[PDB]
Amino acid sequence: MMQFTMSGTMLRFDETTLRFSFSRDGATWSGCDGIEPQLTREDRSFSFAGAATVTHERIETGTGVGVRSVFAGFAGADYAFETYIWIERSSGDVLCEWVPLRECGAEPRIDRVLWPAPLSFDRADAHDVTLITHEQGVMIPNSWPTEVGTDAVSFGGRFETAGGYMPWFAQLRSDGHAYIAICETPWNAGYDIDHPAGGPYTHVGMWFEPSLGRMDYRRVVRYRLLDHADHTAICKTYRAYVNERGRLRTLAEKAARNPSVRDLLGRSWVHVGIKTNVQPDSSFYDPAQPGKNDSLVTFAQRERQMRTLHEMGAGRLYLHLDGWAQPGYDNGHPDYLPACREAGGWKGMKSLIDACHEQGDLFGTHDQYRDYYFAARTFDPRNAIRLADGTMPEHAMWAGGRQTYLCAELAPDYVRRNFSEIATHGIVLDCAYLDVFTCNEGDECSHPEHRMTRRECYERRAECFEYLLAHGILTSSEEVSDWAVPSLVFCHYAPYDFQMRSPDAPRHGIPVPLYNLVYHDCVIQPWMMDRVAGGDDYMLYALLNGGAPYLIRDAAYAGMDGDMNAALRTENDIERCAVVAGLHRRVGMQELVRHDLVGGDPLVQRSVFADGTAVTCDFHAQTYEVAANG
Ligand SMILES: CC(=O)N[C@H]1CN[C@H](CO)[C@H](O)[C@@H]1O
Ligand SMILES: [Ca+2]
Ligand SMILES: [Zn+2]
Repeated sequence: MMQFTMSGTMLRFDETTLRFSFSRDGATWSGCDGIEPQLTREDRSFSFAGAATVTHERIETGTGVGVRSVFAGFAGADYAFETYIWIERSSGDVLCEWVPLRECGAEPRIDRVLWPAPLSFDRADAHDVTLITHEQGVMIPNSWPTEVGTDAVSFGGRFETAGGYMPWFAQLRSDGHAYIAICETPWNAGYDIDHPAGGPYTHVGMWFEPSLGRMDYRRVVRYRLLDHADHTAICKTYRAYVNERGRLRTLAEKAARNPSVRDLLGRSWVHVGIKTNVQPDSSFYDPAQPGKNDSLVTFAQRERQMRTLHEMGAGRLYLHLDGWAQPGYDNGHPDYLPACREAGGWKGMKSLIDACHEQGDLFGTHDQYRDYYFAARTFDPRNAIRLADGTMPEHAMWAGGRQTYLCAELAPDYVRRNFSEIATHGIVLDCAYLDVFTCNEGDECSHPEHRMTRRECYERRAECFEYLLAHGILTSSEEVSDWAVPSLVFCHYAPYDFQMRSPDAPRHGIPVPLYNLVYHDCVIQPWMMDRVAGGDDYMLYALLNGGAPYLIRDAAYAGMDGDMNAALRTENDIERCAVVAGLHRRVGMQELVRHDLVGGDPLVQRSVFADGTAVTCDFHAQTYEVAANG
C-alpha cells in the first residue's frame, strides 16, 4: 500500500488490488469492491492485474505527487501501457492518466478500456444521487424505481453526442460532499452506467475506445472532490474548467462578431417543410400509401402561411424550412440543389424569404452534410468514410434511401459550394441548419486521401459552421454536444431524455438542466410545447431553461424527433408562445446561476438567472411563476 497527501487531499492506492481511494474535507471515496479496471479485446476481458509484469513507481514532481504503474505481458500477447494517478499541487484535484506504450500487431485490437474503475456509491438514500449528461440532464437517485443501463442511453454513453452532451459525470451524497469526473480526452470516449431498478447503488465509469484502431494517445480523467455541494455548484465546476481552456463562448462574445445573434431572443419557432419524397429503399417506405411517401407544399403556401401567422399576431418568428431542394427531404445530399422547381423554384423561395424579412421574421434552410446518398448527382465512394477496418458503411434508413457518410474532411468544401450557389440567386439566409453534426458521434476515417480522427471530425464540422458565421449566417444543428459551443449559435432543441421517449415510458430520473446551468449564455435553444394528457406541460420545462418556444413543430417522419403519440393533449398557442418568448426576450443571453429542487421536492423546481429573475414551476399543480426577486 502507497499513501499520498497534498493540498487538502489524500490518495491511497493498493499495489496488489490496484483499487484506489481518495479523500478531501474528511469524506472518502473508493473504487467499488470487486470491480476491476479492464481491457477488452475482440476475444475477452482482462483486468489490469492480469498483467504478466507489473511495476510501480512512487513519484513527486514540481506539479504533483502520486504513482506511475507499468503493465506488460497479457494472456500471452505482448502489449503494455502505464497509468499515473496523482494530486495536482495547485488545486487538490486527482488526475488519472491511461498511457499507451506498446501495441504491436496486437491481435486482437483492444476494443475498449474501462478505467478508472467506478467509485463505490452503494447507499440507497434517495438524496444520494448521480448526475449524467444524457441530453439536457438527468438526476438519478440511488433508490430510483427504473433500471438505467448504458444500453439505454443514446449512442452508448458516448461523449460528444446526445448520449453525453458534456464530458463529465458526478455523484453527490446528501452530505453535500460530491465528486465530479471530467473527461479531458473525450473524442474517443464515453461513460458507462449501471443502476439496477430500485438501486441501492449507482455505478459510473469512463470508457475509452481506440482511434483508427490504436489507443494512440494518453487518455486522462480529472476528479475534483467537493464539499457543501449542490447539483448547481457541480455544474459550475465544469463551467469554469471549460472557460479556463477558452471554450465557454458566450452568446455575447458571439454577438460582438455577428450582431444578428440578438435577433434570436424572444422569437418563436416554425419548423415545417416543402417536399417529401420517401424512396422505395427507405426504411420509411409505405408500398401501399403513395401519398404518404410523396407530398409537396409550395413556397407560395408557406408564404401565405407566414403572412397569416403574422396577421394573427404570432409575433417575431424564425422559420426553419425542411425539404426545400429538388431531391426532397433527406434525398440527394450533399447535392441538395436547386431549390425545388415544383414548389416554386429559386423564385418561389426568394419570394418567400423576402416576405419573411418584410414582416421582421427570420429564416433558415435545413441542410445535410454527413448523410451521403448513392442517389446524389455526384456520388462517388472515394469521398466516403472508410472505417478503421477499411470498410465503407451503408444503410437505407432515411427518405433518400441507400447512403454512406461523407468524410468530414471534405464537408467544408461542399458547404462552401452549396451555400455560395444559394446566395447567387438573391437568397440571404439569416440562419442555417446543419443536420446531425451535434447529435451524432464524429466519424473516423481511414481512407488515405482523407484520413480523419474523431477529434479531427468535430474540428471539420466546426469549420463548416464557421464558414457560415463568417458570412453572417447564424448556425444551428440537431442538438448541442458541447464540442460545438465555440461555433454554435442555436439548435433544433436541447431536450431532456424523457421528451425523446413516449410519455408512457418510465423516466430514468429527475429532469435537471445540467447543460444550461453550464451553457445557457452560450447557446439558444427552442423547446417542445406539447402537453401530456395525464401528465406534464412541456412549456413548463421551457421556462426553467429560459429558452424560446416551438410554435409549429412538424415532424419529418412520424415517430421521429420527439413526435409525441396522441396520448398527448392544447389551444391558446400564440398566447402560450408569447409568454415564454418574452422571458426569452429578457434573460436569453444571461447565465443561469441556480437551479433548485424546492424543499427537496423533485416535482417543484426553481431556476434563478443573472438578473435575479427566478422561475418556480410546480408539477403537482401544473403551475408556473416568473418573478424578478429571486
Ligand atoms: C430534428 C431533425 O431534423 N432530425 C433529423 C436528424 N437527421 C435524420 C437524417 O440523418 C433525419 O433527417 C431527422 O429527421
Ligand atoms: Ca428540420
Ligand atoms: Zn476521409
